[PDB]
Amino acid sequence: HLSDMLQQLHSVNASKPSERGLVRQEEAEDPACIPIFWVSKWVDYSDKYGLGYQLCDNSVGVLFNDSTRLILYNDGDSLQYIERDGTESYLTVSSHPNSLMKKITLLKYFRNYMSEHLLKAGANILPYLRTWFRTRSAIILHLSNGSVQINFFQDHTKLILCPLMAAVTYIDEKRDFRTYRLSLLEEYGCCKELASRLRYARTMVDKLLS
Repeated sequence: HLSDMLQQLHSVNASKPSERGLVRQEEAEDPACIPIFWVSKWVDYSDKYGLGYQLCDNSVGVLFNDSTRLILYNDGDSLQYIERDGTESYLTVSSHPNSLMKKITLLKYFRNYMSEHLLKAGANILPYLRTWFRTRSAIILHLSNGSVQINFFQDHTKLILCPLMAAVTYIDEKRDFRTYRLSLLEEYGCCKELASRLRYARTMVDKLLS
């Protein structure tokens, strides 16, 4: 799916969407292609523990430095644990093996920290975190359902990309959002703000693939 997203982005960017005779970005709108999941909060504590995050449904997860994952569902009790070989186990906070006490405790500190301190992205609008990285300008987040999310640090703008729907959602600096079909962006173009971000997205997807 990541390879497909790369080809999709490429086809849009090669068409030079901001250089079209009359760019008609509005023709590519498709509000029904809104993603089901995105990362609404995150904390990178990868020097010690890993990357904690909240999804837009209020679930929380941690990708630990040992490459295991623990996810707490929006119900506040259901847990899913994913080992390094991908093996999944299903337990509850209210009755869980003693062996996960430390990881559940850490997830709890992340959960409390995000709740007390951080703002919910897309609050006006189950996969797990497969990988992520940070550049100087952005954090790149790749979810297990193939979604790729890129949050820009300098202006709080974000892209959520889905190669299965071949769509992109853009959250601008006023937190307005709009979802576009990539094939329609290829046809009708888009303004410089989006075009620029999609060129960067392509470069990040290349990085995810390396």
